[PDB]
Amino acid sequence: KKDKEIIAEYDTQVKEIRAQLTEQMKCLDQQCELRVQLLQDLQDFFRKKAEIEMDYSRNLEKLAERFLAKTQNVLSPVNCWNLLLNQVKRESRDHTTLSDIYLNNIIPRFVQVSEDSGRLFKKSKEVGQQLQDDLMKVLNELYSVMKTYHMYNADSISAQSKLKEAEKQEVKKIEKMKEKRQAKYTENKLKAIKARNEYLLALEATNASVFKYYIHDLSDLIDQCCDLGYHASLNRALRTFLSAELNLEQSKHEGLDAIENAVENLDATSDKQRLMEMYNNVFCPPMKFEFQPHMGDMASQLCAQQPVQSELVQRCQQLQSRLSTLKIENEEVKKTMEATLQTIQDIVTVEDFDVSDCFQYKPSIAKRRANQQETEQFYFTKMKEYLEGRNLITKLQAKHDLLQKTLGES
Amino acid sequence: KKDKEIIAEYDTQVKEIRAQLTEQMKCLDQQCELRVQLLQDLQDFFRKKAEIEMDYSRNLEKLAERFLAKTQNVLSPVNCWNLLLNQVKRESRDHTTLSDIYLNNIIPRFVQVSEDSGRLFKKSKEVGQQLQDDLMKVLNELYSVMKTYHMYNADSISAQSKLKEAEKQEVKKIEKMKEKRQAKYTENKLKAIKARNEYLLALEATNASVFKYYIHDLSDLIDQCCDLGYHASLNRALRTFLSAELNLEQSKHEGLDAIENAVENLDATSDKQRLMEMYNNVFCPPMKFEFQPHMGDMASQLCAQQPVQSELVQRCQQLQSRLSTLKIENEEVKKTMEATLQTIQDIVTVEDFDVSDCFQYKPSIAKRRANQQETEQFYFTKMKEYLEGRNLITKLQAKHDLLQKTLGES
Repeated sequence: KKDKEIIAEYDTQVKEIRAQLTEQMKCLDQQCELRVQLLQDLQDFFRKKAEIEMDYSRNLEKLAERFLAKTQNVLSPVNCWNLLLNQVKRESRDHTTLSDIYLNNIIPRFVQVSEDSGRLFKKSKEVGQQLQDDLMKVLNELYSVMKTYHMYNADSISAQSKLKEAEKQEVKKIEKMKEKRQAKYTENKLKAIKARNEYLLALEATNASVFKYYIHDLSDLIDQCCDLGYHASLNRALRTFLSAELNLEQSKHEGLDAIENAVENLDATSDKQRLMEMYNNVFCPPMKFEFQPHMGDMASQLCAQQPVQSELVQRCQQLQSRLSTLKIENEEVKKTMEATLQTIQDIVTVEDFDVSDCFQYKPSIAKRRANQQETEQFYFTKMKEYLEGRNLITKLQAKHDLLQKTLGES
Repeated sequence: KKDKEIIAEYDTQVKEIRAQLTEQMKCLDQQCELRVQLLQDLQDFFRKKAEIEMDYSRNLEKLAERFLAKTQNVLSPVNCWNLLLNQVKRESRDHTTLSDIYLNNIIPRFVQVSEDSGRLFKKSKEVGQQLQDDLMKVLNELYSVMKTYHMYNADSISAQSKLKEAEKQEVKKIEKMKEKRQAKYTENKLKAIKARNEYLLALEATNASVFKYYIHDLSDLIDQCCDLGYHASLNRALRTFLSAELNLEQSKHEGLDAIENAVENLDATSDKQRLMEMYNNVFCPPMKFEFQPHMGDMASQLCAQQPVQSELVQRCQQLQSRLSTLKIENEEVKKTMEATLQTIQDIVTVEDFDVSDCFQYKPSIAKRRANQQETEQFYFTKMKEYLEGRNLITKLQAKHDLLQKTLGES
């Protein structure tokens, strides 16, 4: 194994590490450029998004303002409508708020983490550079130390060969010449030892220097970015996003809950009561018509004297025969009416409102609607009958009862 | 109390009711126009809103698509970014869905309830009309019945006055003339009774007819709108709104939860590990430098023979004096470093993310940021010191330890 061959193997191992150290600097540089591109993207994204939310908000504000400008007791369906407009006005405010946060809060942070990543990469490239220059020293320091040993070993091999002949040539003066060869060898074999020890100690230093870079110093260099507050500053910026999103959610929920309440109080009878107590001079029953005596009449009740008692009994009895027969027919019409009205209520209260299938990634309607229209049509027929019937029954029952009180039965 | 005076009081009471009945028809007509105006508003509102959501959705779709088009192991911060783009793409889909529902579902219902309200008001005006015509009959029927009584009472007063004189004039034929006056009075006082009884019975009918309108028929007429499915059809339409809003809420929540997860796994060390195991040919430690024997050298360890043992002990002892003093200085620099790094971490992990005050209806930042920059600056000074120190300690400890193993101590 030759001098120049030993030195070439080591030259290669050193060119390998010199190569590798450059790659690590490229890779560390590429990773910074990725960090900086991402904070640029995050800026662009939140800038656009601010704009998007602001437009949305403005359309919403005009949508409410258009219907609020189209303007005592409030009827249930108007109250839903009012709260449906307040919900819109409120979502508008919220999305403006989300715009102010993207612009005055979230983006400033991305700008800052950008400037910092740049600054702190210069400071890290400097540390990277220092650490690589110091590994390059130690590696090049070994070349010379190897040479010195290689040299003082060539001397200690050459002087032990010439001493092989300084004894083989052994009349008195030849001994004087060969004892200076032993004074040269015991000088040169010491030189070899002293140089070999410096090399064994040089290897110890080289290997230790290499290992602390590769195992410890590299690793600490790579984390240096995220360790100084990259991840932690991201984390705050994103949670500001999530914060803002959660408050919108909550604000929206409070709004829609006021709508659900008002829908649940959709109530016809309360609305009726409120209609009547608004306009009382319109729905208030009049004073009943009183008997109005002519020429100062003395009596003012039914007179069932003679011979009229027999006619009044005839009348009363004939009213009662009709009343009994008419009421039974009327109650039959009333039954149909109510059963028909019921059928309508079952069509109009179908639970068809839940639309969750639509977020999940028939023409027979017209046939049913014709049937509905025909049912309503028939309902009103029977109502008009019912009412025509009830109106006679009302006057006959009235007359009959005045007679019955007056005459009796048996 | 006169004939024409009794008839005028009743005429008035009847003009009062005739008036009132007209008002009720106006009020019922006005209420329909309000129903129809509201379903027009609700149509206009949900038509516009569909448009608004569709625009918003389109801006959102392009916002994501712009960054997804800007495109092995994914580093924590990119993963947040990817999920932040998916959240946007998903809100876009959802708002399109909400547009389809407003247009293909909610508005069709309002259109239908509109057509129905119109149809069923014609049918109700007809019932209103019937009921008012029948109350008008009964009221006018009483005029004549009052007159008939008023008449046959004028006859029964006049024939009882002329019988006062038919007895006061009472020689034989005058009795024959006055007994036909008693035959006229007992005919006319019967006529009065028969007419008065028809009037007392007419009042009974009138009052009963009036009361069933005012108390029962009016009330049932006013509800007739909301009873046939107005409120119930509103209710379904609004709950379709609330349904759709709840699924958006839910879909959005699932999205933002994937962001919160990815923010919570922002992790520098995992990212480091993933960086290194991507590019292993770059971070892998090299083969340690071996002792390379020259000319086939026999020994290959430290030679601590004579006289070199005394020099090697001198060296070892002097390395150890420096090592002890340098390490203690280095550990001091290390301490400052770490305490300075800690200070940085406390600045970068301030919990400032919660923005709820902003949905609720300082310039000293630059001073703190200068202080941060100066701390980072000082951190890196001490690091460069620390490292310069550690690099000598590494080679001295290496050499020393090879000596110590070889020689001993005592």
